[PDB]
Amino acid sequence: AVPTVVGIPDGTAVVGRSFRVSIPTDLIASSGEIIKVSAAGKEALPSWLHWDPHSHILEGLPLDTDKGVHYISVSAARLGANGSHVPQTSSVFSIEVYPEDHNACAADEPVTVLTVILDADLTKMTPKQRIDLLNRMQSFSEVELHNMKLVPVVNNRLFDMSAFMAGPGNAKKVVENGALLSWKLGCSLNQNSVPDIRGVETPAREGAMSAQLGYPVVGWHIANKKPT
Repeated sequence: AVPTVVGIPDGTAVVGRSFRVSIPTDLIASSGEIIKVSAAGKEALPSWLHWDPHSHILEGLPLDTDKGVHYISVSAARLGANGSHVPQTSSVFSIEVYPEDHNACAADEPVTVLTVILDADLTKMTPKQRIDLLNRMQSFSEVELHNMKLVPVVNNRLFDMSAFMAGPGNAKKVVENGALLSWKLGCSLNQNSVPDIRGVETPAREGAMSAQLGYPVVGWHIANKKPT
């Protein structure tokens, strides 16, 4: 009757960036043991996380308000002939969510970012829905899921007056607060140095992009930002 304890390393996350980690369920559990993943001392996971029982994947997309350390408890329980879940083990680790940062361009060299304005509200979306949205943007951005940023609109600014390239989407009315899905194109680029973006601009205006993403597209723009 020698019980085994499993340690899980602490994780790190960044606001607006996808987060996904594999949980070693095989070590924590055995043939007939039920796995439970949630915030330590709670029945549910933090609002930004999602647990996939069959793939053993803890994933999510943190908002500015999820900044901080989150203690996640993974426990294994056995079913009693009575149907009652008997606590057997429990490993606990944390995930620190850093402020909108991004874990490159020469310091003084601004980043060329392509942004897509969407008529959506991240606070009204489950983490899974936030992940799926990013996933659906790959066909157009040609940038891996973990390399795209997705954050809410602030102070109702649905545009960047400093963009040197921009185009319209399919939406005529913006109903939700709005969301910004962006990604890096290069360093200190201009209209000529920028790659071919027709694959973004065309679908956006025609409605093919919104049809794939599942949300209306307000427009897109390309601008150079100051490093941080």
